[PDB]
Amino acid sequence: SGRENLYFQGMTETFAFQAEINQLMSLIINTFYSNKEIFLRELISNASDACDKIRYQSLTDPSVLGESPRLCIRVVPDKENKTLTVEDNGIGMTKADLVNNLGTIARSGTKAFMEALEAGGDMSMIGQFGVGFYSAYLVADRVTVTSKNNSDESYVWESSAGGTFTITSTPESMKRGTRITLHLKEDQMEYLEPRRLKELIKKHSEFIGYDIELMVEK
Ligand SMILES: Nc1ncnc2c1ncn2[C@@H]1O[C@H](COP(=O)(O)OP(=O)(O)O)[C@@H](O)[C@H]1O
Ligand SMILES: [Mg+2]
Repeated sequence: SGRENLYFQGMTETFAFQAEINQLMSLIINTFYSNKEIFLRELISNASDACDKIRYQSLTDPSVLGESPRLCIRVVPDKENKTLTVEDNGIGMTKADLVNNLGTIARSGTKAFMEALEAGGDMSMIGQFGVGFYSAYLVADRVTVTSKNNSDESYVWESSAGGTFTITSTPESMKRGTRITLHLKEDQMEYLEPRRLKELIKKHSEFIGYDIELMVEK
């Protein structure tokens, strides 16, 4: 009468965020900040880290790469849907990884980061406080993370920073890796511009050891 029923189509589970993470998300989504572009660097850094994980695993067991051995990153603007997406074919996240690493496990630097912000600290230091992912809310009102790890099924994590996130699964599903889609806020449409993205990618990617392909629309 669940996943095994002939008529089953999918399931969505709702989770609350760890208290400080919720506080941080409310702070980020509502704050005024004049250098919001740093969100892109955080997305690319996470893609790179995920590619490193599978790359090193592949040195002992090449079979982990399956049919996608060429590790790379894609940046996908979508003017029609008002979304910016960052895709990788890195290690991917299991259902547990999504629930644990994206909202429920406490990050020791969460409190210190919010305290730093009030004291005149730099929002660009977000990554150094171990909460880089949440910078997406500087430019987006909704974030959708689709991920597939070799040891699990594909799942979709989603949140509009309202105190909860969802985890969605379907019987059929996404190759290994992660796709992070940001639904941009009304005044953040510049991150859909090819020129703005090309320069921003070049700005914080001389150190990234993977090809970063900017997908052109129209
Ligand atoms: N593209 C991705 N692929 C795999 N795991 C990811 C990805 N993006 C984020 N994560 C996970 O979310 C966690 C939190 O990301 P972040 O807030 O940037 O912290 P950090 O990179 O310092 O660990 C990461 O540690 C990782 O487990
Ligand atoms: Mg990171």
